[PDB]
Amino acid sequence: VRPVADFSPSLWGDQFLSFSIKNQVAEKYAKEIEALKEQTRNMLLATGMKLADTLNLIDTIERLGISYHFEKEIDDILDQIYNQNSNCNDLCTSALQFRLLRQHGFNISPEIFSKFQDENGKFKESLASDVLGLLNLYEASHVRTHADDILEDALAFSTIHLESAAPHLKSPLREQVTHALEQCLHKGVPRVETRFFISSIYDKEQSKNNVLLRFAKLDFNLLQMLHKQELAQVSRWWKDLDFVTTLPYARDRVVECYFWALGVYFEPQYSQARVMLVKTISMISIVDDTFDAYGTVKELEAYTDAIQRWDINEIDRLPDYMKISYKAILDLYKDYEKELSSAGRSHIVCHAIERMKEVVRNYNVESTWFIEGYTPPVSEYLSNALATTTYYYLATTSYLGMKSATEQDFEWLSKNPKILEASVIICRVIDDTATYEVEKSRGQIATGIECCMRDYGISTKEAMAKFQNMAETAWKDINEGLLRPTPVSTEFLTPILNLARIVEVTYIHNLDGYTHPEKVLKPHIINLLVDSIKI
Ligand SMILES: CC(C)=CCC/C(C)=C/CC/C(C)=C(/F)COP(=O)(O)OP(=O)(O)O
Ligand SMILES: [Mg+2]
Ligand SMILES: [Mg+2]
Ligand SMILES: [Mg+2]
Repeated sequence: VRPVADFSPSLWGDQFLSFSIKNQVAEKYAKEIEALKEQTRNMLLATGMKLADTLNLIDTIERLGISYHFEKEIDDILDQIYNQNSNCNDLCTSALQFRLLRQHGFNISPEIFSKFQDENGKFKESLASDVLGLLNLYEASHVRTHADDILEDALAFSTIHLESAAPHLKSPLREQVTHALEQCLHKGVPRVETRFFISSIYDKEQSKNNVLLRFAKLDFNLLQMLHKQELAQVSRWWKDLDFVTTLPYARDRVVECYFWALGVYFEPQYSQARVMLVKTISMISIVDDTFDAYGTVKELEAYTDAIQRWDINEIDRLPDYMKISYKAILDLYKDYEKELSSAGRSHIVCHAIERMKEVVRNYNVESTWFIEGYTPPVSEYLSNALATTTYYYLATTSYLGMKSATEQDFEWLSKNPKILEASVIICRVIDDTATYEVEKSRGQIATGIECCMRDYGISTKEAMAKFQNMAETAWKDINEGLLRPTPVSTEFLTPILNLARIVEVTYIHNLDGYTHPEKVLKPHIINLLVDSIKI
């Protein structure tokens, strides 16, 4: 016998199965974008700009999702700002300067916020009537590190007053503030925040810059075309496998998986990386379902071993259905090796593989704990549950398609650097807070919050609160890990960051976790992969 198949079909159908680029439009957009690209550049390279105007300019270009065209110009400008470390005396500009620098690795001192606090060390209540200042302080409070205790109350301060003033603010500011209170910029998925900013805010700004707005809308729509091609290509791939019929117990969420990959990196140069990444997320999805929604203690034990040995010869050692899965997994990695041959980078594929073996080992342990009704101590729980988030694995995977990834980068990653650990913790801890009830009602007493309660002898509330501070501490670690000098180039840190951002966005709703599939993601998928921004 097997467990009752619940998982419902993909509410997407074949919307993405086939998409044909309109080359006429693509070139038209590309061609004009090129022009707008140079106009914008000259805006950045312009001399005699005030500090406030330069920062607002960088900020706007970043929120518009077009800053990836000016990585160097923006860096040079911020570098120069960091060194001359001149002091503007208004909250708004100081909080912005602080955020932009810190997000870019410049360890600017949080001492810049001293002039805004009293002797006691708390923010001057007299700032409560400066909305723009409160807003930028709010966004800034989210990039603090363990050494920014000066900003310990910045979040509660800016929050309370922003909530209070919001109802009477003019649009789009009102919407910008309300949105920020629901999702800070630093911890949001880049494409999602860019889509919202472009069409809900900047397109309605009275003072909007038309060149920047047009540039932003065209670029976003153009990249979307690329994304739709990829998702189409990946959708055909998923169809050929046909697990929907061979492995009926498995969920069909390739679209949701693509969204995840898109959140890791959206730039066109990462097109190959994205395709490779989504294929892996989809594949490891089957394995998860197989472990906790179908396979028996005995089959899983054999599956785990087959994965560790990793050789087709083991396929016969597995039951018929696990053969479909297993065979598909091996071929996938064989495809990766073939894709990287061109650039002679097939030798890194093994790193992703050892990470998958790790995920499978821990899944198996997870079920063994389930079967025995074992409720481990938090430490033992995390030693296993961290890897089952698959984050070490996805992070490793995201490097595969990155042309610039070197063995050194993978070596650094293999040691579980602090920035990656933090990202993993955030996923684990946020998931456990969101999926406690459900898993608890299925006998999964080896669930995070559970272990925490028994371990510490505290209520479900104190346990979730404990987990929140872990997520909080973890975010501080991520922010610290982005400060220069970085152990690897920032290009390889951003994906870890983005993985954590995906977490915050997929479980924004702890009030139910909200059926991850449909709810939560559906809106974003429609906004990033279905509807183009109306010009
Ligand atoms: C933190 C964890 C482990 C999962 C939720 C967040 C993540 C990283 C999702 C992507 C990994 C995949 C493809 C799953 F199927 C994950 O499986 P499940 O979301 O249906 O749920 P459980 O494995 O926690 O039972
Ligand atoms: Mg599982
Ligand atoms: Mg599951
Ligand atoms: Mg859980």
